[PDB]
Amino acid sequence: AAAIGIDLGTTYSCVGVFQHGKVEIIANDQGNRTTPSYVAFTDTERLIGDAAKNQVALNPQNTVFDAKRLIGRKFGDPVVQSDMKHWPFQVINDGDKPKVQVSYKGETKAFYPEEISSMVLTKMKEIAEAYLGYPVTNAVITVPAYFNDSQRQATKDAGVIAGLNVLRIINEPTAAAIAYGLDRTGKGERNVLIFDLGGGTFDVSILTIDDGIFEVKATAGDTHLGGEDFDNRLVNHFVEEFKRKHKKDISQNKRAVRRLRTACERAKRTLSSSTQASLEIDSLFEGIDFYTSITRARFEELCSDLFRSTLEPVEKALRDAKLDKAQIHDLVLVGGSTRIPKVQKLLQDFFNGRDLNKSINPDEAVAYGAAVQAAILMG
Ligand SMILES: [Cl-]
Ligand SMILES: [Mg+2]
Ligand SMILES: [Mg+2]
Ligand code: NA
Repeated sequence: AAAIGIDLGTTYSCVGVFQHGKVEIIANDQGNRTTPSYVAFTDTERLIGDAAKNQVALNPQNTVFDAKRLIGRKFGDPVVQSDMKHWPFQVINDGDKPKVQVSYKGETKAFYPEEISSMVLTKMKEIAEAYLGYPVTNAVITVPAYFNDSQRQATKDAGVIAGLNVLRIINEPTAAAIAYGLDRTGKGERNVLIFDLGGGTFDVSILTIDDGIFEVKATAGDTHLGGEDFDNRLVNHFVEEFKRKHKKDISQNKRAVRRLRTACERAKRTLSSSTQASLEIDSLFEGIDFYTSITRARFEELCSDLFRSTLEPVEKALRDAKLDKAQIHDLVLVGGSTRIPKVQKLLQDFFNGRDLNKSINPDEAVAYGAAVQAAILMG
């Protein structure tokens, strides 16, 4: 039995397995190689993954996401106090530990963050088992390099709840470096910068690698900058466009806004490979359909400050690591938003034309590395 590698991500998760001499990133039942980190509770069912995200506009108070922002934290942590203000589900305090409180089968129930993440992990484990054809019992699970002992412990506990023996909790930028084989280097220090622009967070890490030993030299970023912020710029643009065209403001209709948001995420993805995207929503508001388009250049304008902002954490990490640009051996892209051509241009330009390691789909690199490491640990 192979062990699996799981990237338990803030917004999406991904699972890989090393077998027959290579990594398989595993597609779920819908054919998607990443799965939303969402769990929903209804009057009759518990939904996880695509099925949960697919009904988030219908059921916002009982559809849980962003559990990774709570996991391992005390209730009175200022992060928890701040983040809770912008979620539609309830967070409660049980002995200075946060729980998420929902309605399920008609009864109010509350769950620790590690229970919610265990449900996502169970989904990822079941995606792997369906592909492998046998039960999986061993996994490597990744976490951000900044996670503390409690956050690591809670993630490990999520895995155990899901039925996994957690071989190791490893850092996300480490896993991304392992995916590209950068752990194989011999004696002599190499400096690797991981530029990880995810759905909800932006992490820059500088690692040294010397004869397969990793050290974290610097971390920088913004825990509230990610692809969803670019989607939000598109949403606001289209709310204004709908207003100008129909003389109706859709912005306080939470369902309309959530549905436009999901369509802007699709459009954003399309714009990484095409120079325009068509956006066509049935019955967006008061039975009015919204068919329009946006160009890549217009999208870039709408996001220009946010894209530029990704370079200051690179500068800060370099300062903290006491390195010049020229001393970085490898640049590794992680996170779906690193597919955006303007973001690649900004980073490569800042590095004076250096190559970017970008051949592994950047949504999958962390899982890919976790899978390699899980197989090493097995063996
Ligand atoms: Cl699935
Ligand atoms: Mg990630
Ligand atoms: Mg993220
Ligand atoms: Na993060």
